[PDB]
Amino acid sequence: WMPAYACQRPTPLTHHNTGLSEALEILAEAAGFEGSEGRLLTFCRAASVLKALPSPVTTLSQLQGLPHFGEHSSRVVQELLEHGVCEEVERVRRSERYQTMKLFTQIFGVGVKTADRWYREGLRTLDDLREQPQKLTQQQKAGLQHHQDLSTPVLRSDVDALQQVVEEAVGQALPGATVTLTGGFRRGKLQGHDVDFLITHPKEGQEAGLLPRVMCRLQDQGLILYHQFERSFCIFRLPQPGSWKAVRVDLVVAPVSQFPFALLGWTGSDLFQRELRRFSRKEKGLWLNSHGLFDPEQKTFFQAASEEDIFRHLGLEYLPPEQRNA
DNA sequence: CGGCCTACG
DNA sequence: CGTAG
DNA sequence: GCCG
Ligand SMILES: [Mn+2]
Ligand SMILES: [Mn+2]
Ligand SMILES: [Mn+2]
Ligand SMILES: [Mn+2]
Ligand SMILES: [Mn+2]
Ligand SMILES: [Mn+2]
Ligand SMILES: [Mn+2]
Ligand SMILES: [Mn+2]
Ligand SMILES: [Mn+2]
Ligand code: NA
Repeated sequence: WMPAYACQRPTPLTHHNTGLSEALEILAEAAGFEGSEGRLLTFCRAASVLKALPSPVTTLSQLQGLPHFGEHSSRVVQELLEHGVCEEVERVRRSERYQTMKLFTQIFGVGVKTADRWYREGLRTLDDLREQPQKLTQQQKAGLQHHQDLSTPVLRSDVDALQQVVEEAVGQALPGATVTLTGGFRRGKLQGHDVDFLITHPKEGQEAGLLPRVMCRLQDQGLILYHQFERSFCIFRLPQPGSWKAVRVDLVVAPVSQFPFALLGWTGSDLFQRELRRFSRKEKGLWLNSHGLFDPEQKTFFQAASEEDIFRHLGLEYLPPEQRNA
């Protein structure tokens, strides 16, 4: 009917229940801030079910039988339908705790546990953090230094410019190596928090050692403001007319044997991939990550040449990236 | 009861 | 701990 | 919070 796992149904980028899903996602985020990943996941799964529906929900009746809707999520929807507002959601969004945890966790290098410690210490603003720089890692220092730019949506023109300089550096580092745009932009998003790239080479093994060489070539062109291997979480100095802006870029290398798995994982959405890995293990007895798909009884890895091969093997109807917006 | 994705830096 | 989708 |  409505399948229970998000990887079993198409979720388009544009859907029909934004008001309801956004309210449930507030509660999910707040559950995360209080350290309950289980409640976070339920609220995100409920919100995702609404994104997959073909029409607006207008009456409580339409939730009957939907997976991940129980008493709490149904009451939130009921109050939004009846009153236009959910008291619990409004109390969360106006709370000092929620607003400060959101502010701090949005910083690159800061998660819930760090944000919660700072909150318990009385810190409330970005200026509070900057005044106490000894309590910051180098990663957090970079996230705070570039926070304004990193809060500006990344546009497609930015993606295209970044893809060009990444392709130039990759080609200088290793002839024949390829760059694939992944992440939300591959799912059709028009804006993003960052740009994700996946790099490989058609000859297994030639990509060994590639990422440090790419990073050196980008840094020699003055393109790198921060970096810290096979995954590089960077901040680039992106030229703009007369100036520049900082942009988060993730660069990932995989051998071609792993490419379909890495492409699938890095294309998301986050919830889609968590649900796909859960489905794989719990329903099919196979272990999925961005490196492979492992049968733990035969002790063998599935050889995939495409994302479609992975969906088949898991017994799932193929979904293109633009239907993975769970 | 107890799981909730599964990696790398 | 942080990062990722 | 929901569900296997
Ligand atoms: Mn539609
Ligand atoms: Mn409740
Ligand atoms: Mn009422
Ligand atoms: Mn991204
Ligand atoms: Mn690896
Ligand atoms: Mn990214
Ligand atoms: Mn329990
Ligand atoms: Mn993400
Ligand atoms: Mn509980
Ligand atoms: Na963060």
